[PDB]
Amino acid sequence: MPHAFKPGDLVFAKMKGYPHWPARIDDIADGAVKPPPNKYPIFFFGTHETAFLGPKDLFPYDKCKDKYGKPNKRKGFNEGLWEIQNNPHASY
Repeated sequence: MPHAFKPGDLVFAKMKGYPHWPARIDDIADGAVKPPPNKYPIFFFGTHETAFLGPKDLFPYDKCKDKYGKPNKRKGFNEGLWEIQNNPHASY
């Protein structure tokens, strides 16, 4: 049975106007800005940007990669596909 999301979990994250995007739950470094309540820091592969999202916009990467893990014309998406598959926990 599923657990709550935790840092390091791999997802597709959905933002308005963007396709479901390869991303990870980030950790929060000591002394760094914390997310709002019930939000997670979402690191988007490829663009390397961070947004604060709730679980309603987070889809498990392994379950959904057949549906969402296809190349996309949007800037950074295909680099992001490489990152989530080949080095998803690296320092970016």
